[PDB]
Amino acid sequence: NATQINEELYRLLEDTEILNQEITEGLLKGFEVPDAGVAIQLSKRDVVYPARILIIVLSEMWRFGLTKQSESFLAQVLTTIQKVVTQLKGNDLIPSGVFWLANVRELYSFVVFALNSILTEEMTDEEYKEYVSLVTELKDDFEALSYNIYNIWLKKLQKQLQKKAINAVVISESLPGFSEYTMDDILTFFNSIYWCMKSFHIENEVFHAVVTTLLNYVDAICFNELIMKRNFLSWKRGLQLNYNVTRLEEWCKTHGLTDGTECLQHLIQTAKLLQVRKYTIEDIDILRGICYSLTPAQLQKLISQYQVADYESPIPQEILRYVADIVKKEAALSSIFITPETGPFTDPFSLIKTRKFDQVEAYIPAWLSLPSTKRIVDLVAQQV
Ligand SMILES: [Cl-]
Repeated sequence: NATQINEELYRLLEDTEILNQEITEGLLKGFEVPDAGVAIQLSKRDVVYPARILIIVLSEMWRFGLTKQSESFLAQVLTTIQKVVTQLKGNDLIPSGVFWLANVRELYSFVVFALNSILTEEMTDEEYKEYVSLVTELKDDFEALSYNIYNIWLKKLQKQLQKKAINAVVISESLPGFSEYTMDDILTFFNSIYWCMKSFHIENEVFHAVVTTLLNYVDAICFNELIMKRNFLSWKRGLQLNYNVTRLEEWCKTHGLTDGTECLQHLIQTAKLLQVRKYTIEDIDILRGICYSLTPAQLQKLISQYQVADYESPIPQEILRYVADIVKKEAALSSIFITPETGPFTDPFSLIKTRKFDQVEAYIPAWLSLPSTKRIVDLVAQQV
């Protein structure tokens, strides 16, 4: 009976005390991410199950005109999701962050869809006014949420790289003995971003933005460490740096990026500088063309700090003064560090068309224990 289903639905939805607690503590804070990787085939419903559940609840509240209940519910949802992303850390950081990006994108896409449906197809006409106004604000709130959690997450990713990439790129020996975190750890990290985004059906533009931002970041912070080191830069260190950096560049090539080489140019060009001949004037003129991303002052620091090995010819004084003169020259034509980009960053989701919404069957997973929420979804499902 439609009326009995409607009455029961109505009482479930007006009882926001019980419902908000279920949603915020059980569904949102209690989220479980599905597995990601090469042999994994996830349906979209396994990835965005929290968003789809929220969408069912939300729309039922609107259908019954529980506009005040929806506002209460939504404020809790917005706060909780942002809070959840703020608390992400450790091994879970990449999959949980991508998970929440997917879900907030699904929510935002729904609201965009609902707003267009309201304006196009659709009890006081002044209540309708307040309604359009509510959904419009909700669209802005989810846009802000997406931006916020994208930036919160991306900053946490940068810090994990500040922690690992410097040791892996600059310090760890690709050739042990030649001269904690290794390039393998760095590759694992970027692979995890790749496979979580792939498996969780994330739009490729977003993958491009995230990884380009992080590669530029690795480039800046590792370069800055390298250029301060005064008893370290040498041919051997250059060969090892080459092997570390090339591995990251080759990963970029097989994982959809064509601009990875451009993001790593300061590291790549430093490795070259550390390896090529630095003995004649022409050597230096050639080196300048190879190192087109390095300033003369940077060339000078790197060259003047270069450490010759036993049986290796010293860099001649003639060449050191040539370089110093190129620096004093270009100075007379009016930092050595690269400023790391720390944001905030444009939300790459905001640049692409939203998910066109096809109405999907009411579904709520099995490990969940959400009595009211599950009854709502079951009752909605019965009306179909
Ligand atoms: Cl992973």
